[PDB]
Amino acid sequence: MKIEEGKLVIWINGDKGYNGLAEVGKKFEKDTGIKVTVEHPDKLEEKFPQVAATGDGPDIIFWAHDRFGGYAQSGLLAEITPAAAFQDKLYPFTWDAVRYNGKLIAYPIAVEALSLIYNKDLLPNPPKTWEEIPALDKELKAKGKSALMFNLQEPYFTWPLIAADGGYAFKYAAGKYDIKDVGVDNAGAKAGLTFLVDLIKNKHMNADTDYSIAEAAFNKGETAMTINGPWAWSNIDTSAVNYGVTVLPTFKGQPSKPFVGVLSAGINAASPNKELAKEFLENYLLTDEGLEAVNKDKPLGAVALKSYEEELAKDPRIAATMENAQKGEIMPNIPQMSAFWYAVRTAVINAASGRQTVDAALAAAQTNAARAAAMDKCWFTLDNAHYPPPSLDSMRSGHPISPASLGHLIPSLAHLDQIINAKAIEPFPATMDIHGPTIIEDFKWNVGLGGAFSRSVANYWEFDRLERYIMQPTRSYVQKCIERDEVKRWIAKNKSMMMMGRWEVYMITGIIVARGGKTWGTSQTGDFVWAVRLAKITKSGLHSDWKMETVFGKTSSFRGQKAIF
Ligand SMILES: OC[C@H]1O[C@H](O[C@H]2[C@H](O)[C@@H](O)[C@@H](O)O[C@@H]2CO)[C@H](O)[C@@H](O)[C@@H]1O
Repeated sequence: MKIEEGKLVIWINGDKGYNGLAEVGKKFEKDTGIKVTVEHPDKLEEKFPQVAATGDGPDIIFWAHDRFGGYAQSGLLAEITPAAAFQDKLYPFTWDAVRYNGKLIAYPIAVEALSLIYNKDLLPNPPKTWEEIPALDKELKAKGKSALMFNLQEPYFTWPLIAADGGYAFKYAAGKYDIKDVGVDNAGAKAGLTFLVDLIKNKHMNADTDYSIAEAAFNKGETAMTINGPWAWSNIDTSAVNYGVTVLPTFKGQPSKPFVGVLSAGINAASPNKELAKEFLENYLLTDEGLEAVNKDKPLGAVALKSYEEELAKDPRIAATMENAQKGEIMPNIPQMSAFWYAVRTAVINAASGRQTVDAALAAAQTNAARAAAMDKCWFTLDNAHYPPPSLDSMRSGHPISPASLGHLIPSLAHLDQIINAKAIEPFPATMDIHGPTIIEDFKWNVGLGGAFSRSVANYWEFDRLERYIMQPTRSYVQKCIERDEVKRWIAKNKSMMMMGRWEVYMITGIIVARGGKTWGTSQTGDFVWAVRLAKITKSGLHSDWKMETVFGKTSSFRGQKAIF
């Protein structure tokens, strides 16, 4: 489904209640006429940043909150603006889970955590410790069953055992997550992963077990236990298994520490239906009846809406979910969490199969997570210049004064003195929002932009803040830009035959303003555009429609500047 004004496209993982969500979308369509298309594509948490950059993703994306901070860093999420009356309807804990740089960047839906699900008929008294599971599996293999089966392919399900005796992702200190203090290869994490590998080495579990294998085995009554969240309860209801939901087993006397996720709905920063999305999420989904329809499809856990949460609070399965959640930790939403998960996923798979030892798997995972890096760089400093920032009022004016303002078309970064569309910027359509000012760095005079800024600005200490203004050009907006007389005449100045039917232009699609308040004076202490983001618009020939992409890494020219961040 293609995103378009007048419709809503929603992405939600295939294990959630997407049919119940679609029913809420049908009611929204009945009242308003706005069609709501719900989809559950594979690997949506990885597809979203790619398709959202191209402006061809969903209007609303559902996922656990850990991914949304990385989306917010890239500016892919619209800041949600709920009234105080609506914020009072949701628990403050859930609002805190969807906060990035102080701003709310998603609507919290429900708190979810892993629990131990056991067959009350096969196992009337579940084991309280991980250590007693081998002996239990031996007795259950004698009766034609197995003790425990759960998804060994995703680190989300193995992590509670890994973190039980001291494993952790990123240490929280000084009010921040220290991305250089990873606890993936410490003694606690080694003991946890070793116990898991020993369970496989002793044939108590198979390292190839995934989500489908474990769900089918438990719902058929072939294994006495599994580990899963509330979304899986309804499938067990359909089966003939009298099941229970209780605490995860302890390890070395310590409780298993599941990573607590908060299912959240973010709004695409490039969506042209932000008001429709806000209306659907606030007035239809985040209601007793919208959440009821979703929860009846696939249970959500402890929902964020206080009214429906109080209604479901008597459910003992929710109480077990809350107990495991209290014994665990909330997931960080820092952008490095994606690298953390990939590293731990590789480590568990390589240790469970025997490809690597536990020490070698976790050591490589520690390095890859702390070396998250790979932050594809698209920001170029404006060297040998001090361009004052454009006022937010003038950015939509069609003729901003500063050369470094959004919408300006330049031959190259080295030719910011040659604005092609100077004072003739094609009007931004009402769908193209300018996202900003976004505080990306609070200066208080390694990690952060302080090093790049201090190395680039002689009077760096005289500025306290960096503010980002981002826009995303649409195909139709660029088509109107390249059809204006200023661009047509600039293209027509070509004299070469090798460039006939060929062109390239750069559009300023992002600015980062330094806010304050060799010998330099008062002019250098004033605000200025420190960095810019560019989109390269190119037509390669007659039979090729023009393409556009954000300039990453470096620019292609003589003295091609390198992207600092
Ligand atoms: O396994 C790594 C994975 O863990 C979490 O994803 C969970 C998700 O939160 C649950 O709702 C459920 O769908 O299981 C998933 C694991 O398969 C993280 O949210 C995710 O970012 C991470 O990749």
